[PDB]
Amino acid sequence: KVFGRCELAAAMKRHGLDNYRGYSLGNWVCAAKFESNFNTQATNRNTDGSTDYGILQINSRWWCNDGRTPGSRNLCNIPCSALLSSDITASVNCAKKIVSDGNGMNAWVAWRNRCKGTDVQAWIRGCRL
Repeated sequence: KVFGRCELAAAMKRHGLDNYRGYSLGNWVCAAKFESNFNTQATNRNTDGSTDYGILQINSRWWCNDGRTPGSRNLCNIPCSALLSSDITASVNCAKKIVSDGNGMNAWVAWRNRCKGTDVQAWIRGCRL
């Protein structure tokens, strides 16, 4: 599924991401925009044997198990295919873990390069939440 900006904002809101660990909802929508262009089926296969999965491009070395990645830790305790659903629940639950496992939003390269230092509230401006 390819989400709309406001649709995604509301879904993330329903799942508790606004002000999760101090990160306002627009940070999360911004991160999804530049990680996957809001595509729940996005995959990026890395040359290091890992793969980035789903709307938040969660990586298979640390966070989910795809059975093909060396040094896999599966800290979200989920198969990576759960992150490719049209329902964003598994991705949000894992994203919460990624912040809770001590790193902040700097875990998402697209967030740090394209959202940090910008007006992230624009990503939810005009939306019904």
